Amino acid sequence: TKCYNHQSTTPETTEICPDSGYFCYKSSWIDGREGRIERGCTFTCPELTPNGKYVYCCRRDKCNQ
Amino acid sequence: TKCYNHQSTTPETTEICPDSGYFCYKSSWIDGREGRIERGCTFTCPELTPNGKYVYCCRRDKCNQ
Repeated sequence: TKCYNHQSTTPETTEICPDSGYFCYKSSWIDGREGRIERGCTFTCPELTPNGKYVYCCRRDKCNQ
Repeated sequence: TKCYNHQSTTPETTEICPDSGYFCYKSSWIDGREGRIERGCTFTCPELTPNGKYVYCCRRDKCNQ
């Protein structure tokens, strides 16, 4: 799998995941008042933290824009 | 928190979540060849299993259509 891995609204980048068990994720949260997004490869979908807005985990190449 | 809780393509239904540590999810997976969707309230974001297409966890009312 290939996934986006750029943070927030930084310029788009991709990474090729380490193995076939990986999928993509996109996680958005508020830190104090500041919205941020993390993107990348993972083999496990992250928990939605108390200040998290959403977590999206998806299997298909570049699904996590 | 009010989340959709209808399965797959059934008529929309909602539920009001029990406690404050609750958010909504939508989970899409394949059972054999058949696509299925589960929606509802949760306090933990579901794992994306090998047969899953995506998991989406979100906080806003009706965010998980």
